[PDB]
Amino acid sequence: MDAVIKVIGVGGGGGNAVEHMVRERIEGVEFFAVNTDAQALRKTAVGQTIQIGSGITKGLGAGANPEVGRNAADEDRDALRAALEGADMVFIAAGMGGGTGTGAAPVVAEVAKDLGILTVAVVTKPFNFEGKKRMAFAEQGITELSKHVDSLITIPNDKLLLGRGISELDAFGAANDVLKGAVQGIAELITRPGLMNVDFADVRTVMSEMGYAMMGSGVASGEDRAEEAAEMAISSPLLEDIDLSGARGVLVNITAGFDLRLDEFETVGNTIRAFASDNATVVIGTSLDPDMNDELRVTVVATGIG
Ligand SMILES: Nc1nc2c(ncn2[C@@H]2O[C@H](COP(=O)(O)OP(=O)(O)OP(=O)(O)O)[C@@H](O)[C@H]2O)c(=O)[nH]1
Repeated sequence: MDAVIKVIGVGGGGGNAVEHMVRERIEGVEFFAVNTDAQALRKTAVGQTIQIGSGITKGLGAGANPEVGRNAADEDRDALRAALEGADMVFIAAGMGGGTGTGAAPVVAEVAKDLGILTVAVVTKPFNFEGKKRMAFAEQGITELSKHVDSLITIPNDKLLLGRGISELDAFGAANDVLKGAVQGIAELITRPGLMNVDFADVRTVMSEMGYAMMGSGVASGEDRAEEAAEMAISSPLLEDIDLSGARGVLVNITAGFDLRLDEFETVGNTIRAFASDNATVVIGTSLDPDMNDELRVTVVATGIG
């Protein structure tokens, strides 16, 4: 009777983000890597892999065009459907701007949508330094992805992060952490509830067919940890341009250890409701992380923003 939650990394960037999720852990989800790149699929620690297309490139540099990723996913739509069938929720992670993520992520999303599965995408846009062509590919793919998902969180790499000692691996680590934070913050309300369990219908109510979304998070310890974590999440760099009262939905995850108090649940809810609209749907849940002592995290997902 447990929830079935699948997290799909599409292409190299998305596969890299999901590999980070595997290393850092998200409780109770199943991880998949979808890629045209057969070598990436051999190397990945992600437990389930799905090859799309033949895995043989028919032209030098051809794999950078989103049409190749789209055509590859379309050729293997049966394998995508068979992997997704039976899920209660699917997350799609991609770095937009390449050929595979950009082109194949909207195909994966539509397969999930057509199966009736609540589908949330968490994707990045390329750094400005990657050039206008990749940015144009990324934005065109986000237009297409937005037609096939219930909620879309778009993280511009330019907003997150460059200087000495910061490698390319380090630069994408920041994006990986945000993508993980969004997937973890939503999924773990279902897979590892604390004293106030959210009901999945409430997750569906604030995420199904909602459109654009954005996440912020905060963490605090001490006597006032609950209000402080919530205030930090609302003031997070990703929510700075977003008024929470313009969000048709708000989903909130309070994560902490065994001591999470009902009065802390009430405090967080009071804080979030102070910022949210009365003409919206608000959902506050908790997750239990037995390894957390003192610390309390609040993750806020504003949905239906525009
Ligand atoms: N999080 C993360 N993002 C990456 C990584 N590498 C590249 N990106 C970003 O994701 C975008 C797409 O890059 P890739 O994923 O490698 O391209 P892809 O979708 O596999 O498609 P192709 O390589 O063209 O076949 C890039 O333009 C970068 O902005 C990575 O290792 N981790």
